[PDB]
Amino acid sequence: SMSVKKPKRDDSKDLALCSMILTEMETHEDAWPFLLPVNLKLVPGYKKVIKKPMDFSTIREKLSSGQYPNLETFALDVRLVFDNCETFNEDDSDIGRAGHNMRKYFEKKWTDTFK
Repeated sequence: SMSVKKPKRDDSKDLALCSMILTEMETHEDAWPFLLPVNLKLVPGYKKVIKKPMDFSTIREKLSSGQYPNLETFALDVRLVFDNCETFNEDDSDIGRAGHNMRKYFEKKWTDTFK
C-alpha cells in the first residue's frame, strides 16, 4: 500500500525472453495455422464468432513496438490464439490438434523460463 512495497522481481530480461519463446513458437512445424491473421473475407463465420482474433505475427509486432506492458499481457495474447483455435476447430482436425500441441509447447516453455 502507500509507501509499503513488496520486493522487486527483476523483469529486465522479460522482453528478450518472451521474444525467444515467440521465436520458438514461430519455428515449430505445427505453427502454420497461427502464423498470420485469419483472412476474414475468405473464412465464413470467423469474423462473427471470434470476437478477438489473434495470431503470432500480430503478437510479434505488438512485442516489437512496446504494446505489452508486462509478461502477463503477452501470455494472455498467446493463450487467446489457442482459445480461438479451440472455439472454431474440432479437436480431431489437423488445426485443432495443432492448437493443442502448440498450447502444450508454450506452457512448458513459459513454466521453464519464468516459474
